[PDB]
Amino acid sequence: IDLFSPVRLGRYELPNRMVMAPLTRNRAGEGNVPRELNAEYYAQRVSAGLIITEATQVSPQGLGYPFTPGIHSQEQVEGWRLVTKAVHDRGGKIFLQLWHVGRISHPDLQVDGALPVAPSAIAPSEGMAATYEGEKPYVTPRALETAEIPGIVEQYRQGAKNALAAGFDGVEIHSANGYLLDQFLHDGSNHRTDEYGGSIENRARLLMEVTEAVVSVWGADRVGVRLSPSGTFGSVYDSDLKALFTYVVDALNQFELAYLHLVEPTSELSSKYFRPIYKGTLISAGGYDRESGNAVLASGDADLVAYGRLFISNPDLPQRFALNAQLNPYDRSSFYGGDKRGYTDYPSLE
Ligand SMILES: Cc1cc2nc3c(=O)[nH]c(=O)nc-3n(C[C@H](O)[C@H](O)[C@H](O)COP(=O)(O)O)c2cc1C
Repeated sequence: IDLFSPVRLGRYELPNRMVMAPLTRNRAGEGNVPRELNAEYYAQRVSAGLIITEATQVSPQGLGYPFTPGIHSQEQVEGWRLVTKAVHDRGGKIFLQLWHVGRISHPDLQVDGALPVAPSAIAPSEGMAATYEGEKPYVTPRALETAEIPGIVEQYRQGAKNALAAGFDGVEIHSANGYLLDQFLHDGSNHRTDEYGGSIENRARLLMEVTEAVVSVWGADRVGVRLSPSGTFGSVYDSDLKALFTYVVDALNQFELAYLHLVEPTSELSSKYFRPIYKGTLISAGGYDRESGNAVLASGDADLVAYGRLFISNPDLPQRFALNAQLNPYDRSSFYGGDKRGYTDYPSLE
């Protein structure tokens, strides 16, 4: 098995084991609606065995950065249909990454200056909010009421139904990188004393409920979950990160989702640790190249290998890797925001 070998992923037969990782690009149109430029971009990358979209908010409440697309409105459904059609016209597979930023936002990004919501009224210790005006200090978020938790689950349920209507092949639940679900999981960011805080089971409960709701919409073989055991991004810490992720990964084996997507870490909490704990398909991401991607597949510790930055600058990464060709350099300055430049103008091979 290598990067070029076919693989089964839930209800699909993919032609290779290379995944385009989810990548926020901040290039949405009016009302956070995807646009023709975004469809071009994903279409250029269809040689990935599977594309995961940029994180996509399930509500205005759940947005935390400028110009990110949503999946809550009919207009957004119709914008994403541009993307699904473009990808499917070229025979590719695409899953939409369902997002809620939780506390990683700012009143200036919120309608009417509402506080961001979170498991607890605890600001991130580190970093700054990314507002339309520039960076600003985070404010303390508002703790969700217990009777608000159903509403959160419904945002994910409706966003999953909207993705389905838009023509995606599936969805990925973003439970990584210090966003709302991950803020629930960590006991440094979750100090609740209802059934969504306290024990590890309780801190994992919102993720389990969201996953159950999303599976009911799509079928489990069209649903993935992404987590970050060694992920501290978003000022998210926990006393026993291992045990916490050891039960969360063991609780996802009862949902039988298409895959579990892990951000790799040095911390023990790699795919080598989780392989005997998870019982499905594993996608591994973070810092891979061609050599290291083949290696992790050779080791048996992961089934697919996701690539982020190299997919930004190499739309035909799989062919470049096959032919041992040189890659285009990536320009970090145009990762987040802007126009076609550093987005759709990186060339495939001649
Ligand atoms: C510009 C950029 C945007 C990203 N946005 C997302 C996102 O929307 N959702 C997510 O789960 N991770 C996001 N990530 C993390 C990547 O999915 C991925 O794990 C990382 O890029 C893989 O490492 P690599 O770039 O070394 O391949 C982002 C990373 C970068 C550099």
